[PDB]
Amino acid sequence: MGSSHHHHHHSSGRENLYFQGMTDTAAEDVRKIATALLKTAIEIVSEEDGGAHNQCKLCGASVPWLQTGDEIKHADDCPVVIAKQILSSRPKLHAV
Amino acid sequence: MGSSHHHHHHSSGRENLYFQGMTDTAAEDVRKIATALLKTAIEIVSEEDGGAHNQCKLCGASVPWLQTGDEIKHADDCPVVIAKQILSSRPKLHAV
Repeated sequence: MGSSHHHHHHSSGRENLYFQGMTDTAAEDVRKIATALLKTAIEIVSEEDGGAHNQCKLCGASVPWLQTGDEIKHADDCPVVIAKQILSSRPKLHAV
Repeated sequence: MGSSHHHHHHSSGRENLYFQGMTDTAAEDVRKIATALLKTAIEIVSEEDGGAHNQCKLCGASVPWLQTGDEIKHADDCPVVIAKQILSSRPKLHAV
């Protein structure tokens, strides 16, 4: 029993909602593509003088490239930011 | 004598669920992310053994630099497949 202790979908079915079941399974795939943002989508745009700027290709992230970079600042007018918040919220298991 | 004057599509009352406006906007919000993460995360690779190629970040989609955009295959192992499914949501490509 148990099954899900280190698996990415045992099998499941299809033809129900947009994200397979979506009532539960939606979060897994959504955060996966959202993580791709940090994977390679985020990078520095080159300067004209001789340097760069730390910017998301929209507004999902932006800050002086040599400033922290850990909690990179977000402009919430961009749909890229919601993705960050989704994966930060995550499915919560409340137990003591 | 006349037809419409005010936009009654002003109804702003989406449920406060997991995926923000999870009822119909659920598909919208995620598609926003999928659309942005695709368009702004494509690197054009210049090859000395070939030429300039249009290749998406995770290699999940590749198209001639002439850019057709619509007709592009899918790397089945790459999470690009689900991203496409989300941002498209339209009956296209059977891909056997």
